[PDB]
Amino acid sequence: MNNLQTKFPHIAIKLNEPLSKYTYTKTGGAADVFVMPKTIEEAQEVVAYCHQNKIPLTILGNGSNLIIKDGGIRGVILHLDLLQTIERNNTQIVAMSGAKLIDTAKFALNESLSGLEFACGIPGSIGGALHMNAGAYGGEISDVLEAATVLTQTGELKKLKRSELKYRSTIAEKNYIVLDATFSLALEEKNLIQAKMDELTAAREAKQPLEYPSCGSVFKRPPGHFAGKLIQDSGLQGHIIGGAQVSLKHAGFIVNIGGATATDYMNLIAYVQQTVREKFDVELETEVKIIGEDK
Ligand SMILES: Cc1cc2nc3c(=O)[nH]c(=O)nc-3n(C[C@H](O)[C@H](O)[C@H](O)COP(=O)(O)OP(=O)(O)OC[C@H]3O[C@@H](n4cnc5c(N)ncnc54)[C@H](O)[C@@H]3O)c2cc1C
Repeated sequence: MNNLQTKFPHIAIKLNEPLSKYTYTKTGGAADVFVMPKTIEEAQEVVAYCHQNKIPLTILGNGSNLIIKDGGIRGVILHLDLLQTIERNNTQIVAMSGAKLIDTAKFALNESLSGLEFACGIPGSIGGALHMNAGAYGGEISDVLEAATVLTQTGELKKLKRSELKYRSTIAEKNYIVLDATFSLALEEKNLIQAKMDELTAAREAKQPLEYPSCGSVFKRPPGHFAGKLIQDSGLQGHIIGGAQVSLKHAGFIVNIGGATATDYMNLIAYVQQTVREKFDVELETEVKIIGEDK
C-alpha cells in the first residue's frame, strides 16, 4: 500500500510525481505512487499487487487524450514508457504498448507496409491507441488490429485475437492493460504509402495546432454538427482562461499557451459546454478523458 517499493526494488518507482512532466497538455496534479516497469513480469507483479490490496490503479500512456485534475490521482499510476519495442514480422507489425504510434507508422513505411498511414500524425502510445480504437481520416486501429498481449485486472497475461477485439474497443471495457500489439498489414509500394503520409501530414498540419501542447479534439461530434463549428459559432474561439485557450486555429482544441493548469482546462471546458448549450441547445460531451479529483 505505502509498502510497495519494499517488495520491489529494481522496479523504477517514484514518490508523489507531478504528472504534467509526462502529459501531452503538460498538466495534471501529482499521482502518489508512480511506477515504470522495464519488464512485462514487472508490470504483472505491480498490477497483481494493487489488485490484491484493492489499490486503485491507473494506466497512463502519454496523456495525449486526458486531463488529470490538480487534486492529482489516488492509487498507483503505471507508465509503460520502457516497453518500447517495434518489430518486423513478414507483413505484420508488432509494437509494445509504450511505443509511440507515430513511430509505428514510420516503421511500416520503411517496410513497405500499408494500412497504418492514417496514424502517421496521431500522438500518444500504442497502449492508448488500442484503448481508444484510435482513428483519423476514415482509418482506424480496429481496421488493422490483428492481435494484442494484455494484462487482466488480476495481473494475468492474456493473448488476444481479432474475434476478441471489437468509433473511438472491447479493450476499454474488460479493462485490459495493453502490453504489445500486432497489426495485419499488406505489402504495397513505398511511393503510394508516402503520398498518403504526406497528404495526411499536410492535411493535419493545415488544420491543427501541433505547435502547442493540447489534448486532441476536446469533444465528441454532436449529431450532425461539427464541434469546432459550434464552438466557433458561439463566439468562443480565442477565449482564454488562465493559460488555456480555445485554439485560434481549430476551435475544438484547447491549447496551452503557457503554464496552463488542469483547473484551467476544466474551467474552459465547462464554460464552452455551458455557452454552447445556451446558444444552440446542444450537449457537447468530452472525448478527452477526465481523471483525478478536485484539489
Ligand atoms: C494534437 C492531437 C491530435 C490528436 N489526433 C487524434 C486523431 O486524429 N485520432 C485519434 O483517434 N486521436 C487523436 N488524439 C488523441 C490521442 O492521440 C489518442 O487518443 C491516443 O491514442 C491516446 O494515446 P495516449 O497514449 O496519450 O493515451 P493517454 O491519453 O495517456 O490515455 C488514454 C486512455 O487510454 C488508456 N491507456 C493508455 N495506455 C494504455 C495501455 N497500455 N493499456 C490500456 N489502456 C491504456 C488510459 O488509461 C486512458 O483511458 C489526438 C491528440 C492530440 C493531442
